Amino acid sequence: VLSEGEWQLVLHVWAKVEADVAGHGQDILIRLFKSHPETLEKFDRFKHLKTEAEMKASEDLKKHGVTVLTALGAILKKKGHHEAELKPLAQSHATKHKIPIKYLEFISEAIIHVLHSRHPGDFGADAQGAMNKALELFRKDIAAKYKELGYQG
Ligand code: HEM
Repeated sequence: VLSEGEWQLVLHVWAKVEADVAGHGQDILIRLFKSHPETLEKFDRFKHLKTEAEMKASEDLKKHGVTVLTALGAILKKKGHHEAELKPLAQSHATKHKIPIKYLEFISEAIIHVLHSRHPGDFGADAQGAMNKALELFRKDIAAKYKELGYQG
């Protein structure tokens, strides 16, 4: 479980992410798609995007960054008591979208990367470790739901 101090470091930098959810969402989805191209295949709606320039110019992809970051934000603010927020997400990413857990690791590493570039002063190693611990909790609670549904993997 994160400490209260750890949750504080997480929510403090998240409050900065919220000053521009759109730009963050963009960078994060683009970094995911460049680093792990197999991830982009899972979206019929973004599959036609071939370059970074194309991805940067797509209003829809930017609309979907907002969506994803808003969902994650609602979960972060619960500081671990995220049962009702996490249940729908896992059911859908397992049974409808077909997203292995590993990809959830990839997107985590992208989020950490982008938070670092954009918020150095608020994202030292101590905030880094705290954010990692939160995104592990996330992915740990999701995996247990996947396992329930028979999709562990
Ligand atoms: C922080 C982690 C992530 C969050 C919070 C997140 C959030 C969401 C939300 C809120 C939706 C729309 C509601 C729904 O369909 O359940 C969604 C849709 C989707 N997600 Fe994720 N997601 C995450 C990770 C991923 C990853 C890593 C992949 C693929 C590698 C992925 C693939 C999908 C697909 C294919 C859809 C449907 C998109 C569309 O066609 O409109 N998601 N996600």
